[PDB]
Amino acid sequence: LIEERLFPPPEDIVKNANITAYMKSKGFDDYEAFYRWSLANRFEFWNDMAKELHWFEPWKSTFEWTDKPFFKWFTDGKFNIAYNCLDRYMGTPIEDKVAFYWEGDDGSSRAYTYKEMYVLTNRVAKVLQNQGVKKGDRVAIYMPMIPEMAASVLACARLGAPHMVVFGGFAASSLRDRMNDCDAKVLITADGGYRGGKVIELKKIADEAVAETPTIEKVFVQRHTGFEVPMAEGRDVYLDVLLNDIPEDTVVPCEPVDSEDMLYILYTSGSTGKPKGVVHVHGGYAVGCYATTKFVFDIKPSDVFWCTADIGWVTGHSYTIYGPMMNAASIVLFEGIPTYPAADRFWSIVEKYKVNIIYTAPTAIRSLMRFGEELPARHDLSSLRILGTVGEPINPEAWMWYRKNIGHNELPIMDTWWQTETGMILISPTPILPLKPGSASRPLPTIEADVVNKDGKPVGPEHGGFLIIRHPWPAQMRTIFGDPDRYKTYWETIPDVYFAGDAATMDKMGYFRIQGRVDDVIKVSGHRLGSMEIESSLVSHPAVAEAAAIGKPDEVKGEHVKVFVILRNGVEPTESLAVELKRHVRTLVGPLATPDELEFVTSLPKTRSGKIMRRVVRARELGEPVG
Amino acid sequence: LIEERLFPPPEDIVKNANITAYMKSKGFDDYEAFYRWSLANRFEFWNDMAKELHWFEPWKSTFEWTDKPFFKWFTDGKFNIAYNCLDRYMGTPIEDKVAFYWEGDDGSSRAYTYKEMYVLTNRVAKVLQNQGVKKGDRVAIYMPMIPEMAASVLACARLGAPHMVVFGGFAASSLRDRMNDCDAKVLITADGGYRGGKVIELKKIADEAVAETPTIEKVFVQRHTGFEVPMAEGRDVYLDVLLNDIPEDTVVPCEPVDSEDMLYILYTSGSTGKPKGVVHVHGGYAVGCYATTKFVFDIKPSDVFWCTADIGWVTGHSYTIYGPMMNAASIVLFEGIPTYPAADRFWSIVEKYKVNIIYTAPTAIRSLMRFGEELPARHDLSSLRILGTVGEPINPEAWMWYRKNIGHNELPIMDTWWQTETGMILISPTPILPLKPGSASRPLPTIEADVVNKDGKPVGPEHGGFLIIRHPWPAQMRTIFGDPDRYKTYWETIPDVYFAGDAATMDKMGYFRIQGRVDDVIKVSGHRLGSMEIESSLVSHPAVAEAAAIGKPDEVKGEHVKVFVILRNGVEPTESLAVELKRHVRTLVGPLATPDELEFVTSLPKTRSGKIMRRVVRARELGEPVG
Amino acid sequence: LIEERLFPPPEDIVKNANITAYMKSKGFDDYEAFYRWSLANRFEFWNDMAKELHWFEPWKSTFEWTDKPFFKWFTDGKFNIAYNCLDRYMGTPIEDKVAFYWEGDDGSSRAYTYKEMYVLTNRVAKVLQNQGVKKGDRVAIYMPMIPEMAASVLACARLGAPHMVVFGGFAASSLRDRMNDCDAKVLITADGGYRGGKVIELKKIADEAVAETPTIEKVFVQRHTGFEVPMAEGRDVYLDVLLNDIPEDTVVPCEPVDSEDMLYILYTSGSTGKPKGVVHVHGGYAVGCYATTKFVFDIKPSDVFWCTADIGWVTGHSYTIYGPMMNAASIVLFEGIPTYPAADRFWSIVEKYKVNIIYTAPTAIRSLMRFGEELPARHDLSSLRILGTVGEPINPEAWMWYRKNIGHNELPIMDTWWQTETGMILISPTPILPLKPGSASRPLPTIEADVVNKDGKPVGPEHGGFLIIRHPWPAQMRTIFGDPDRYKTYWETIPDVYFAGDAATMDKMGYFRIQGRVDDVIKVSGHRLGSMEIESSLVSHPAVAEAAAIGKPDEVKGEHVKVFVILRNGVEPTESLAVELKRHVRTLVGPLATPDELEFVTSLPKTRSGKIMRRVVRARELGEPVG
Ligand SMILES: CC(=O)OP(=O)(O)OC[C@H]1O[C@@H](n2cnc3c(N)ncnc32)[C@H](O)[C@@H]1O
Ligand SMILES: CC(=O)OP(=O)(O)OC[C@H]1O[C@@H](n2cnc3c(N)ncnc32)[C@H](O)[C@@H]1O
Ligand SMILES: CC(=O)OP(=O)(O)OC[C@H]1O[C@@H](n2cnc3c(N)ncnc32)[C@H](O)[C@@H]1O
Ligand SMILES: [Mg+2]
Ligand SMILES: [Mg+2]
Ligand SMILES: [Mg+2]
Repeated sequence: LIEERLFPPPEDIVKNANITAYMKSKGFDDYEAFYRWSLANRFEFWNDMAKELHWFEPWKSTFEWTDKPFFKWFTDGKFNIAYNCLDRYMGTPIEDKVAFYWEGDDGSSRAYTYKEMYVLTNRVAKVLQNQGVKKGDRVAIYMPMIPEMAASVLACARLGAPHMVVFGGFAASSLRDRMNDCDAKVLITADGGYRGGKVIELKKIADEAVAETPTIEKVFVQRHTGFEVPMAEGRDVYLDVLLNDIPEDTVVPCEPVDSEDMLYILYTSGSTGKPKGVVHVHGGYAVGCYATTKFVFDIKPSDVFWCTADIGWVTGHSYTIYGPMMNAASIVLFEGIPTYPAADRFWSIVEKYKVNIIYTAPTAIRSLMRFGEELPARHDLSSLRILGTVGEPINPEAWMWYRKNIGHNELPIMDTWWQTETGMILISPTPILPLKPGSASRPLPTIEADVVNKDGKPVGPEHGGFLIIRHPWPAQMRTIFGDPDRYKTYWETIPDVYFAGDAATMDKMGYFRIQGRVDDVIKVSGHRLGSMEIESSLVSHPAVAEAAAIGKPDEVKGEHVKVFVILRNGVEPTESLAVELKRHVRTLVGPLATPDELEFVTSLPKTRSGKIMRRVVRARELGEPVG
Repeated sequence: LIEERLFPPPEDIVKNANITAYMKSKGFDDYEAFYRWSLANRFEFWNDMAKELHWFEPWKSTFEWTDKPFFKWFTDGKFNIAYNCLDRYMGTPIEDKVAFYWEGDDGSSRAYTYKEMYVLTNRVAKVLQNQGVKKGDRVAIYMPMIPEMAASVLACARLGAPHMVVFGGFAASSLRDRMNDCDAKVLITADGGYRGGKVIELKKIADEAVAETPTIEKVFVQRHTGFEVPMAEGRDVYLDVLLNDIPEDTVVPCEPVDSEDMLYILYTSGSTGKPKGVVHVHGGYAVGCYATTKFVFDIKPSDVFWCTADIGWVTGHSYTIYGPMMNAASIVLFEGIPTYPAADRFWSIVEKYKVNIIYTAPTAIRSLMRFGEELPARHDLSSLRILGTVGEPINPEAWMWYRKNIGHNELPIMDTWWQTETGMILISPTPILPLKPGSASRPLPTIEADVVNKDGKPVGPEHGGFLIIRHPWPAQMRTIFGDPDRYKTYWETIPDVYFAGDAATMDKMGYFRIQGRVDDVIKVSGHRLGSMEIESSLVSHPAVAEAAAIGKPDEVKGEHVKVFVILRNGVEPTESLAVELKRHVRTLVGPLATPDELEFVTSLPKTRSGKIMRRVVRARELGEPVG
Repeated sequence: LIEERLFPPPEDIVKNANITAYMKSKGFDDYEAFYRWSLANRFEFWNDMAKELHWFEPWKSTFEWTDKPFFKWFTDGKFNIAYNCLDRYMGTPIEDKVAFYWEGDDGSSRAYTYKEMYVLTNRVAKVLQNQGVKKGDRVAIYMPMIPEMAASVLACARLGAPHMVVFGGFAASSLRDRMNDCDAKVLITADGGYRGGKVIELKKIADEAVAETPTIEKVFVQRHTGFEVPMAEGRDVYLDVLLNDIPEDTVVPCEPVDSEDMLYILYTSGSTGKPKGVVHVHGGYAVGCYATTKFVFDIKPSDVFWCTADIGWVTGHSYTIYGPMMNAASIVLFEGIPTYPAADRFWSIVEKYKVNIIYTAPTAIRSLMRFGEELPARHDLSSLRILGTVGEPINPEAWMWYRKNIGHNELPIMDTWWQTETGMILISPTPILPLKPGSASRPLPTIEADVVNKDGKPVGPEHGGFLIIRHPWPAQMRTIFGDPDRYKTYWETIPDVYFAGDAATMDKMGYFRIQGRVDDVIKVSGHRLGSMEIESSLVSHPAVAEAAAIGKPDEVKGEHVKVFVILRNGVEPTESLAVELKRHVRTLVGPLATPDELEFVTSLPKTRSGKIMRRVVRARELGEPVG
């Protein structure tokens, strides 16, 4: 019933939207006709978008294959994404506009204008530059959500040194593996972070990792908690001590890099035992994050924007830092969690900063639904004009709860589908589309999405199949670091199209619904995990011979992990062992990837080539639906 | 599941039914074949029915168009419906049969034979006649459900003076508007009525209305409560004081009117800000109410019949007064409500009068379901042989509750579909049809119902569409008073067919299901309201600039009204204001039309011609289903 | 959702299964292809199976019609089923293997090897032989589930004297009617049995029955309770007193009977007022019970097998005694009920005997589900490797409960469809088939099952129809005792096929689902009852003129019986009368057939030939689904 209902947009949004203005300028009033034009005229569209940014040197060609399926956008353009986030606003009124509204776990707070971020980034860039960081060097970042995280990312960008951010919830093995895969040369971290009134010991974990990372030449430490932490002479140095000798008027000019020079690497979990470094580049990634931010979230000059995702994930890269800053938004940056000091924290933040756009995750919404409708009703949320969700299916009851309690039964919900590999939102409503609960809606301009069978034939309306995209888009990953074969499988699993690894349906009006992954990827509480990487993290333990990890449905977390463990012969299979195996995973990989359930078995299903048939494991537990 | 089950009729009803006997006399045993004959031979059918009543002069032609789409039945026949309800039973045994079993709110009671109603109607007709009432004059009636209401209606009928009954739950503006639209010359009312042990102040409300009704020359007041009420010298006079000088043997002969002379006007809420006076005429209306009563409720000489509807609505006109009296039934007339003194009141009444047929509303059933299965089980209900429901969809759980607790899992439920405009039941079971929960079943004889799209093409089994009727029937309204353009839209929205304004489905066996109105009509607790009339009743208030009224689903009431109100700039939008706006509506229009929910907004959706797009308002709140 | 899920078999069962080995030996690895071969080569299949047993003389022809639709299998073969259950294991290691693990109601217990059962059966055969029992004589058996029941059955078999077992829950009229229909010559019974710590007075009931059974020449009484019971001189004699004079080395050789000589009669309830004696014969019945037991339950040398059914029903004949003993299994025999002394009794038994295969009824599972997941978790059930259910639909929630709590989310559930008339399982999983909850899966080898309309046309995937079998199978009944016309209706209701009297569906993969009986059969708590036999048991009472019995859905019992009773005129219809009528049924027929609900009516629906239209009775109560 409820999923098949259409909700028309509120008053005043359609006539005023950014998408409407761009549509008009090309002669359209209807999204469907404009969309069809966008397929036939994709270069014109992306040229128009690219022209709204600053280029050091113009491009020759919008798009081209290099060695299919590798490609490029804005060939020979010289660019720096950091110039479009900072420098180009200097000497204009935007310099005094707030860029980041920082909000600490404990309720402390501080606002940073574009000018202040410009100055702070310049000075951090100088510190990195004096240590020997230069274009092409990888800079690892393991930080809590504080202004110096944002400044470190943009400082790397202005130097042309690709950043490699590791989410602060990962433990030492996870951190070590990511820095060794990409050969990071320096690490930027903090003494610690706060989550729910407790200290997270980032520096201690960083030590455990850096001891087994031979390329790390220096560790820079933000003094955030102020606790006494160990500091190796020579290697480890406090940022504030170095910044003391860097004047307030210091300028490091942006490095004019090629549009195809690396911006960052972000490790994502996949179908192998090792995470894959997705590589994004300055030019096309900037243009895509810019355009999607502008049209989906309808950014205007007076908007305060808040995306609740951590910067350690793609959503925080694209839609907390780069896309919003390129639209000159005022951006909320929050260090803490939804439930501390109490479960109305998000609604305090919205009221305090008069947030206009909130982009959050269903995991947060399902969490807060448990605490009742009274909590958000205690705050003034009338500043909100657009809501958004990302990362997983939002079930209809949560969508209704969101729209009712946070949106006063009026506000649109932008349910955005995309992935780390895609760089930008690809399938999503805009403010002009009528909404269906649980649907990501129609593709964005130029995005040629479809649902096909294993051979590439359209399955037609209302049938399930594989979600594919038929033509590159500017923000797509350009390679997987050190592993181009892994990149090619994305375009060569189904001939000539990009394979998302998601099941989907398209209904009679063209609205897409994403069912979930067709491979070994498991989403727990919003976080992407790989079955085979979890298995590895258990097989490392002396007690364990083999392991199979599956996802099981969970009301709060979406999925939880269960692992079937074969122990070495003779090992007594106890509750104490289960606790110990969970600790092993929690202290090496991190809490986010700790199994909730473990079961000890004496055999597992295997193909003849020795691989674990995970589908059979899951089917034995849960059954397999026919088709 | 449950809605798709077929329940065969009980023991002994099929062989004994009135419909079976009429079928046999034309050579049929199967309803489906008889029905098809009834379509090809509709004039024969209606002639047969008309011949069972008394005519002063016979008709020339069964049916004819005058100026299509106006038409007539029994042309040039001279008739009086009151003669078939009263006079023709005098000098026969039916004169001493009970006609009305009156039951007061407080449990007092009195039985009136056909002879006693004959005498009482004659005497009230004389009072009206001495005041100057004559054929064609409109007589307003605002009364509680007491015997003098029935006698006033039939007295008007015998004089040929169309009656205009205003339901006693309406307040002064509603009463004033109805009397001014039709230029009523006298008003018949009461000092007050009782509902749930409380006095309803009818005379006080009548004063407020009559002060702004310039055509009212006289107000006749029944002394029902006996409370001291104001009485303007000259205008207002007590009925009992006038009847004191009217002897017991007084006779006013029936006026032999044309079959097409006005019988009554009944204001119904529609798609405009003003209610519409549906005009019914003596001859075809009598014949239709007669035949439907006979076949659907299977009236026999020993039956006590009870329809729980108020006479202020069409159901009380057709199926409390005229149809039952023309079948010579003994009829229950109840002043009160289902829950006073306790929620077993209806079942006390059934047991007390050994009711054989009960025709009630789903609103009553849903109300009583709340109080448990114990209440009806405390009474002997074994006198019942037929149950009936009208006015709204009965959901399957309520149908089961009805059939189980009131019908001992045996009795048929006649789920009758019709409307004020149709005069008589059109789609309904008879005792010979197997029943489906929530289905109005097959059309009655001669009724050519179908489900079509906007152009008039059949949609075929199992698909939703517009319910239409293809050929007039005798009891249909002949016009809308003072507004023939409004009448014509009924036949010219879809070419050449009558458009009900209801959505419906027809299943594989021909059984119809009515989903609900496709226009701006809202049913609250059984009562028909118009969105645009509710809006008017708010816009009259100084605080309010504009309003949009929508229906929302409600478990007890079926729908409830919510109104979106735009206030004049500067008006503080408070809870006190909401209470005050509800009072404004309650004290002018009446409780039945008071909004349950009010929300203050600053804008509403409009077409370019300035009209309120109510569908968009509702869709924003509830969503719109696709199709 | 849940019913459409496929659950693949666990680890190690497919490669080791008996069915896999037989398949391989004919050149197959896939069940579907093997199944098709089994249809084209049914005689080869059944010859292969028959060769695994001992024959005194070989057969000439696998199958032939005699007078279609009567037929025979293994024509002219000389055989004795008891030789394949006992004698042929003597002088081999199987002689010292446990045959029966007997477990008393009170927790007492005793194990009997194949040798001990051989000796005990021989000695009981001698007692029967000395009394004058010989080939063709009918021996009635009314016993509790004790070792002497098993020995009495096999002793009859070795003498060639057909047994007629009457379930110990039946009362005297039921017992008398079964013995008079087949002219039983002796009765074997007990002083009493125990159920839930209470004595069931079998001997007292046997007296009431034998007084009206003129052919009974002798009653043999097992001393089980040891209570003082009446003993008529001449007729009634204690078994233990006779066995005292029968030496331990006594041998009665098996009678080499024709493959088509009667093995037993088992009365089953049908569509007439009298139960029907289904006749099974030694040869084909042995071969079918042998093969189905081997392949469905995958019996191996180390298996302990437990079927919870009473031997008084077909499931206990085929799958407690004959099929298991012919596979040389160790078999659990339990006297008691699931809930005494507590509702973990079944799980105590599994743990105590390390049961490997459990074959039980949904009635037991639905019963135990009421007591929570804690009870089975208190016992070690890890010995189980196969679960099974029979006799009625198992709803998905019960299937899940079974698989989760008893099967640790791994074990296959063999949902077996068959009937008394079929002798053996016909539609069922084997260990190699992926399972669907609530589905009986695919037909077993050579069984040509299909779903057809009333004329015999296939209805095709996903449509409901009549379940039929197209070609005989070895264990099918050969006749109905004294009533060959009743047998012929099974093959002549739908031309040329066997009509099961069940509705069914076949899905896209060929998996069958059995909805239920299309006739007047009612299953209550696993027990097959006939509407018309229940009616008879009420009409016998002086108060009652007529009766109609229907089945109504019941959460615990599956169905319960409600009876509509017409009383003689003048009889006061009271609660005391209802109690008395239930007692009448309980004390003559038995508790298993006592109505839960009785309603007194004054008329019932009848055809013109005077028969009760039960479908109309049920439809009036519950509705009839359309189709
Ligand atoms: C941005 C992000 O989440 O990136 P990433 O961590 O790489 O995960 C990507 C996978 O997330 C799932 N997913 C993302 N957005 C979704 C949405 N709106 N509706 C349903 N499923 C959604 C799919 O399964 C994707 O393939
Ligand atoms: C007699 C009366 O109610 O007249 P009225 O007040 O004019 O209302 C008429 C409207 O009522 C609804 N309606 C009436 N009977 C119904 C029924 N049996 N099943 C479902 N809906 C039913 C439809 O929506 C009609 O068009
Ligand atoms: C063995 C036995 O029960 O014999 P019997 O007492 O003669 O009853 C036979 C009737 O039982 C029902 N039935 C048996 N097994 C079933 C199963 N697995 N699924 C669904 N219904 C099943 C059908 O209705 C049969 O026709
Ligand atoms: Mg290991
Ligand atoms: Mg106003
Ligand atoms: Mg009798």
